[PDB]
Amino acid sequence: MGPGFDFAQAIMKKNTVIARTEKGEFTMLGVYDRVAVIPTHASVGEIIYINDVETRVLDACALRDLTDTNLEITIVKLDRNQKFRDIRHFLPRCEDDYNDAVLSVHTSKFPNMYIPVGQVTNYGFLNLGGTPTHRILMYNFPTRAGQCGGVVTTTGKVIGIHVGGNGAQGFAAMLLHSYFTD
Ligand SMILES: O=S(=O)(NC1CCCC1)C1CCOCC1
Repeated sequence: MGPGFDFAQAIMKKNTVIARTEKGEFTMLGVYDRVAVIPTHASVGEIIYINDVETRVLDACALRDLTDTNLEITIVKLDRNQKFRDIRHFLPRCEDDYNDAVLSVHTSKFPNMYIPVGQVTNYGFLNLGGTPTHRILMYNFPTRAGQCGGVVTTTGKVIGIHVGGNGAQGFAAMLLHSYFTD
């Protein structure tokens, strides 16, 4: 409907796949080459389904900060025959607050879904499902089951992936450029 939705659509149409693990279907963001991200609670194994194709996992790393605290981001390298468009230049360098963000989801349950969530707070610490978690962004939208892995964007930036909610607020794990240096 507007330039926020335009940026979000451009990321969904070229940089997302549907990932299936034993713990469900997730929106998965492809970042560059065969490297993608997914919430750590997806419990990625040796094999994953990518758009319903059996795919070997070449590497999977559940990220933690240098306090050895959960970040809820798993970086996956896929044995896929095609590279992602490189979107690393759209990743923020620093922890920050944002205005006017969109949460975008693409699954069998929620195809072509876009939610204007508004203001995003650098929330920081969250007890996420019992797990102490750092680098959490918060938005005041009643997000539901099925939105985990959803991409959070502003006009110009890919800033996080949806990882949970409390019924009134939704929470995303930050994406930072430093996670994807090579
Ligand atoms: O400076 S950024 O936040 N991150 C870049 C990562 C590689 C070089 C800088 C950039 C994000 C997109 O909007 C314009 C600013």
